[PDB]
Formats: sequence, C-alpha cells, structure tokens
Amino acid sequence: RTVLCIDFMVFTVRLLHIFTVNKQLGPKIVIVSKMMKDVFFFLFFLGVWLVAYGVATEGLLRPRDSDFPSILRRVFYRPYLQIFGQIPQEDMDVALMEHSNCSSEPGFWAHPPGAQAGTCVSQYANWLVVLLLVIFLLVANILLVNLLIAMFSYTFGKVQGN
Amino acid sequence: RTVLCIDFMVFTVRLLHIFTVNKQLGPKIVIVSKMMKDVFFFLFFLGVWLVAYGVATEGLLRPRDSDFPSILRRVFYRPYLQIFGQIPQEDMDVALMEHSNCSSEPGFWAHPPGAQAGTCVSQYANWLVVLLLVIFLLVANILLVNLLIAMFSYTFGKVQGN
Repeated sequence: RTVLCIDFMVFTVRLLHIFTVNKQLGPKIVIVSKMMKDVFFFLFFLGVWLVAYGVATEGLLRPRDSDFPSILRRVFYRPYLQIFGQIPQEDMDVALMEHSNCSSEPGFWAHPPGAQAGTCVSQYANWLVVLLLVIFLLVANILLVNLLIAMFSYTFGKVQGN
Repeated sequence: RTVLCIDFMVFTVRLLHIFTVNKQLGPKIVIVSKMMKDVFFFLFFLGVWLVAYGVATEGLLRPRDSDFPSILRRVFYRPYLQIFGQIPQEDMDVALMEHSNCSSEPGFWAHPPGAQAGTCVSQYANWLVVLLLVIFLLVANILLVNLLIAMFSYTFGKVQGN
C-alpha cells in the first residue's frame, strides 16, 4: 500500500504533459524545467543554514531526550517548519516554560510543554537561543526566499525566448 | 560549551566555499555578497519602524510588569515575530481578554493570558492599539518585504555580468 501511494504521485505528475499542448502553457513548462539550477542553489544554501542553526540551537538547549530520531527532528525538521510560520516559542524560550528540577547535572533547567521538545532543556544562555531564532528567521524567511524570487525573475526573463 | 556552539556555526558557514567551484553556482555566491547593501537598507528601515510601533504599543498598553528585560521583549522581540505570522491577538486586544482589577490606578484594566504579556494592561484606547497593529502589518509584512524583493530583483539583474 505504501509504495502504491507514492506510485499514485508519479501518475498524477504525468498529467503535466497536457499543458504542453496549449500555446500559452507549453513555454511555461519548459521555463519551469530550466529553473532547477536556481532551486538547487537555494536548497544547498538552505541546507547549510539549517545545519548551522539547527545544531547550535540543539547544542545550547541540551534536551535530555538525547535520542537519535528525536535529535534529527529538532535539528532538521523543527527549523524547517520555522520557515513556514511554525515557530514553537514555548519549546525554546525559557521565559515561556516553567522551571523544574529534572537532572542532577549542575545549572538550571526548564520543562518544555511540547511532546517532542525534550523532557527538559538547559537555560544557561537562553537569550542566545532567542537571538539565533531572530537571525535564522531573517536569513531564511526573508533573505533566502526573496533571493530565490529575484533569481527566478532573472532566469524567467532570460530564457523566455529559447 | 556556549561559545563552541557558536563556533560550530562559523565552521558550517565555511562550507559555502564549495559552491564557488561550480560554474553555475560561483556567480550566484558573488551576487549574494553584493546584496548586502540592499539588506542593510531594509534592516535600518525595519529597525526604525519596529522602534516606533513597539514603543507606542507598549506605551498605550501600560503593562504592570515594567521590567527592563520584559519591556525590551515587548518592544523589540514581540513586534519582530509579528512579521513572521506570530500575532498574539490575545495579548493586545482587550476584547479577547477578561476584565479585572489589578492596580489602584484610575481607569480600566484587563488581564492578558500570556506569560510575558504583563500582569495586566490598560484598556483606555485599545482600538488604537489594534489600529497600530493593522498599520504595522501593512508596512512590515507587505510594503517592506515586497520592497526588498524589488530591490533584490533590480540588483541581481544589474550586477549579473560583473
């Protein structure tokens, strides 16, 4: 069943062949094919930034879950959704979560309300985690996305004739 | 540990040197370097607008927390997140929060449900706070962001050859 569901995606994508017939849509699809160079540049740039921000935030928070599937989720998945307006402030900002004792390790700890945000996170320098979130949103949600729009606009005008 | 986490960010950023080898990615990175003039203009314009809107909203609400770390959060941090779809309407709109008596100061007061939104805020002219939010979203989320896209598009086309 699982592979068939993915197989349905391939069949549905084949439907794009219809628009090649139309005079005003055929050129559009060809231009779309030529945008892959711009998309790959954005993905590689985004991938580097996600790794840098994701690991640093995970390293600063020090969640006590420390599980490989969960660590990958907090490093890659959670920052990725922050690009699309999903910002779980209650899972990184210590001021939004109650303080509690969870581990015998020295320092202070806070208990996030999220299910996959870890049992408890460190609060040594949480202003930096907030600051990193501020910088990440500026670079990803604004600088990178607007850069891709400019790259798309230039490419569309250049390859329109060909 | 804290500085090492930031140090990891610097090491990861160095990875962008790889794309300089590729023929179709090397020029892209150079153009990115030349976009800093546009970014600085947007940041300075945004910084002025955040200060203007942030302080006025804080001044109108008159939250009773009145703590310097919290005041800075409500002046800079909260309006910044409003750009990226994080609009805590229950923390400024009085109609969304219950009315209660918190201080002996004359007037009427309401109790926000937020943890860092202040113990209670004034409700003298709350329609203006809502109106300021409407104007802020128009200028920031629409006018400034779309302006930066246009500035990026013009710069990308101009410096492509060089």
